[PDB]
Amino acid sequence: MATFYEVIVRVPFDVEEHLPGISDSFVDWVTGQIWELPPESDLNLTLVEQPQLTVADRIRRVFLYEWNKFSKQESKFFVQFEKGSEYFHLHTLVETSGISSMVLGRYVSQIRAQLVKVVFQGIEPQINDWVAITKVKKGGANKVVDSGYIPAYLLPKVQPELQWAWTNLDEYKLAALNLEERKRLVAQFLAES
Amino acid sequence: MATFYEVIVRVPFDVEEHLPGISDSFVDWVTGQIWELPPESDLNLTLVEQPQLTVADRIRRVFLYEWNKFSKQESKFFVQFEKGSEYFHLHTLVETSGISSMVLGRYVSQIRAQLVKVVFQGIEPQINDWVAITKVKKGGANKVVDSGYIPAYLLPKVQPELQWAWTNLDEYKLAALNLEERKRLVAQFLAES
Amino acid sequence: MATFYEVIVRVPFDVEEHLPGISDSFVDWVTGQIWELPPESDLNLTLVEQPQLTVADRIRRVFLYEWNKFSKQESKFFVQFEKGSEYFHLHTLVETSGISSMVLGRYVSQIRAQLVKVVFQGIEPQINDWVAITKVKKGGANKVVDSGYIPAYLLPKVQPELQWAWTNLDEYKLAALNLEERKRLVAQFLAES
Amino acid sequence: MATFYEVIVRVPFDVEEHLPGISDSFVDWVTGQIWELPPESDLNLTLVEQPQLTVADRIRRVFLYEWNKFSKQESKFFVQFEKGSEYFHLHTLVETSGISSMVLGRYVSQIRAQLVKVVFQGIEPQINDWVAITKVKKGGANKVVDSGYIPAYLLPKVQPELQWAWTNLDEYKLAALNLEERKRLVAQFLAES
Amino acid sequence: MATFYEVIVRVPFDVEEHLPGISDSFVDWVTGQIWELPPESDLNLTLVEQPQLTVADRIRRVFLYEWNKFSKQESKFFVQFEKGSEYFHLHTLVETSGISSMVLGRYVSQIRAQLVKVVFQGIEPQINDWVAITKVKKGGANKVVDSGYIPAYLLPKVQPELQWAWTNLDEYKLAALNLEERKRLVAQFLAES
DNA sequence: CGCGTTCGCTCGCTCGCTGGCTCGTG
DNA sequence: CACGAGCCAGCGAGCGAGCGAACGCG
Repeated sequence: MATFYEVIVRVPFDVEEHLPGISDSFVDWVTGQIWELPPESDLNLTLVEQPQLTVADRIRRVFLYEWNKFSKQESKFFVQFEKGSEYFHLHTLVETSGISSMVLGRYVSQIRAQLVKVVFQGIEPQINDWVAITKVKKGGANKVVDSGYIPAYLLPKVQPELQWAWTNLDEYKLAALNLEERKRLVAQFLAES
Repeated sequence: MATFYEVIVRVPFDVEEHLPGISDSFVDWVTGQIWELPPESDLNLTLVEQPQLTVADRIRRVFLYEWNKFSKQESKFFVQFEKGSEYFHLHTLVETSGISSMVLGRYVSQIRAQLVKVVFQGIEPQINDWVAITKVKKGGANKVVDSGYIPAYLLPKVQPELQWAWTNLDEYKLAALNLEERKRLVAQFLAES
Repeated sequence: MATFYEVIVRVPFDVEEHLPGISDSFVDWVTGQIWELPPESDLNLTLVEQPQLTVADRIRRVFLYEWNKFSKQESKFFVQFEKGSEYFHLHTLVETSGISSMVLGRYVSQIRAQLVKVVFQGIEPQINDWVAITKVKKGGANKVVDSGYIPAYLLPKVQPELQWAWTNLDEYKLAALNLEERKRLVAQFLAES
Repeated sequence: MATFYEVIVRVPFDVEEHLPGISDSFVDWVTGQIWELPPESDLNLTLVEQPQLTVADRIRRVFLYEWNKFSKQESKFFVQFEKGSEYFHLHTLVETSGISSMVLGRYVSQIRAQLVKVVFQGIEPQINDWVAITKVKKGGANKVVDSGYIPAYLLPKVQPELQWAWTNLDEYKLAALNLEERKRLVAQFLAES
Repeated sequence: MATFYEVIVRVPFDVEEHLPGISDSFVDWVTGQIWELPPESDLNLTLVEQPQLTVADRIRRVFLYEWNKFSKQESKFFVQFEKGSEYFHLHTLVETSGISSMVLGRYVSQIRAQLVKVVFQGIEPQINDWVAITKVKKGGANKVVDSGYIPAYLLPKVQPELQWAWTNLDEYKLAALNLEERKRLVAQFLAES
């Protein structure tokens, strides 16, 4: 069946405070990117911090891209951009197929190095553990959950906490940016158990 | 010989008054469960609050199940559902075999938490001490009685006070739901003493 | 709100009687450190055992530093160096934020070991429980108090019992080394309750 | 001031009648121990049951030893070995300093258990209440007297009722084994009141 | 002094029940091995399940051998093959000398993996916990007893419960397969304590 | 005395740490 | 290749609810 690893990445929303030394082309880029809610959505765009989302998106892209290089395939995934009490963080779920838990982290450290070079122009974000692999516990091994995790902990999130979502997993392509669709699946899930 | 611990559980009846926040699936469940008196019984089914019994049963089940997980065995028992002045409460008698009096609670309480998650969908019953271990007194030890306790204090009970009973203890499998069989053993007991 | 843990450290005053084997560089260090009362103070510097205070401070510094490594933040605190019938002892109050009662102990332990290697050049102080966490009672939970604990039990102290104080908590920055400012807050406290 | 607790222990003087099961090494030990009266004494060593005294001494040693483990200090004391109408019994007076009135029991109970293991080789003396804490009354609270209690009730005792005594309390170190010294202080006491 | 760890191993004495998939060469091996009681023995060989003992021995050998690889020495030991109500199980005691309680399990496991490959030709015995280490208590450290444990709990055993014994520990080389030598040391032990 | 309140001791559960493998990269 | 970062099962001090004798006032 489908099993996934979870890698949480914090979004360094502030230029100088998080990325001291970054050029302007960066600050202009994050700005010169306007987000638009697709037809089937129903989210309040006013509650979607666009500047951050623009960064989180790039992150996600490079991540998945660089990841598929290892998995040697089109890894089914489900990214959810969240905004919490501390800071923004991308909840990413990729399918294990192709990456043995014994070597996941040797690869994430390859992607992390890449995010920096591409997204942040070789600048190390001054954020503590901005790319952490979800373990079963401290010193435990890579967690690994099944599809069920999405509607169980990810879907129930609602703005402003919820910001955006992505996913090539058909079963949730609509639940991505639609609080209604979600509420449905989220209910269904709590039922069949 | 056979020794038993006694754990009294108050069975909640008013979904709102006792379990505020509970969904509907629960209220529908307790309802969609009809009780029928087995052939050898002789009780007035009209005096058996089925809605509560439905809950008391589930409690009983999960309690025993979770309990055998500790006793590492098929613990002999005898549960009696009673209805009193204050509220309904399951008189449970499990054999000590395997549970030291010093660590009774830690396990008992491990169960309580379970009942909540399973039976009441993570909702803490607003009832004072709905799961109390019977103490020989104040600051006393966990009271532990022998088989004789059943016919001595449990069997004598008659409707409406008595609502139902369970037991894998052959010696009383018929006295469970039969006021006649009970009156017999109850008398016998009073005799051989 | 702000909640704090309390870690009492007995400061080993007598070099040879408490730290047998310690070099001279240590004894010289504690001596070559002259303390001076800040302008806003009003303490009798004559009653402030500088040699011990020099050590208590080092202790304090390392403690806090190492502590923030755990809390992953600038933990609000309030340390008060006291001198009693038995021996000097730093009353430390750090905010719980970050350290779950369960693990508090394995954290202070690492610190303790750190204090030895850094402050006492790996020499184990021959003092009974020189670093002890406050419990709400033998076998009880790690006592966690709120800001109020400070003016309630710490501020009322006056020389010679009081020796010094530290704190990044603005509300008491002046009460630290000012018996007058103290008496003020100490009074206000006893009133508003 | 100096306050004391009183624990009366019944020294098992009949190897078989009181300690059934004890080995021989014990009976040989008590025998191979000859008592001698120190220079300042004046007691008739002929009236001093050596065999019992040998056990009473061991008892007293272990008692005080184990006790100091609790009081965390050198507890001032005054043990008097007496011989009554029923049996020999050590009158022990230790200073409360360190042992609250709500826990004296649990601490003595531990000592008792220790005396058995060390002194009597895990053999429970068949003597009713051989280790009783002196109370104010039956059902009362743990009694506690001051230094005055020694010359008031303990010193007056004279052979054969008086067998021996001990005490790290200077004021009575001579009155211990000297009927003369005692009679003096005993006199002085009755006067200054 | 001599301290030992205790590793209990069951004995998968069933080709079709415990080792499904095993070849015949194995079943023929355990059979083509006839045990004989040494001269100094006195055991009833009729009560010695030879087929199991043949496996238990191989287990023991590989174990010890592999173990000395870690200990970097000739580890003093004492293995006792026992037959219980559930199944056969080798009581093994190896001297800690060289294996820090921290890596015990990590090593034993390497041994377990070796037993499988060598003794059972890569077939995982379908027995629950067939190679368990004994700990003081849950959450406690690995149990480490001294020489005395042998006569204290191991020697008393008598057929059919006792099946055999090994040991390079001179002091018990004879008590190994002699119920008489055992009874002596077993007695002596109970005395000198 | 009976009976309710202390409060030292018990002992399963938690969760960061140890330290021998594993396996891709330079 | 060997390293050496990432891995993680095994570990066990620390914890804190519970338990129950000891106690001692009404």
